[PDB]
Formats: sequence, C-alpha cells, structure tokens
Amino acid sequence: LTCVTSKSIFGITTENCPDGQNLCFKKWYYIVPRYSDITWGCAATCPKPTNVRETIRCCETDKCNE
Repeated sequence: LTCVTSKSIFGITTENCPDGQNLCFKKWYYIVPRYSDITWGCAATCPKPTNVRETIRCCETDKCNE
C-alpha cells in the first residue's frame, strides 16, 4: 500500500507502507481560520483526534489520502 506522506504545490511524496500498516491517513490541525497544518501518512489503525482542532480521514487504496 502506497500513501502520500507530504505535499506541496510542486507535487507529492509517497511511501510504500511498513508491513501491517494497511491504511493511509490525512490529518488537519486547525490553527487559525485561514490556516490548518496537514499531515499525511501510513497507519495501522485510524488515528483518533486527541484534540478538538484535529480532523482525520483514512482510506485503504494507493495514494487515496491526497
């Protein structure tokens, strides 16, 4: 399984995930109305928002987390 792990206006980077990590994630962390930090990666289980600023989505196919 191949996930996005970083993105810019110039393109994406991807990784082929560790064995046993069969989900891709995208995670938004809200900082101010105009701006949110966003991270992307492989995961074993769908990360749980531990903060109210956090929004996560997960999926199971190649590069699905863009």
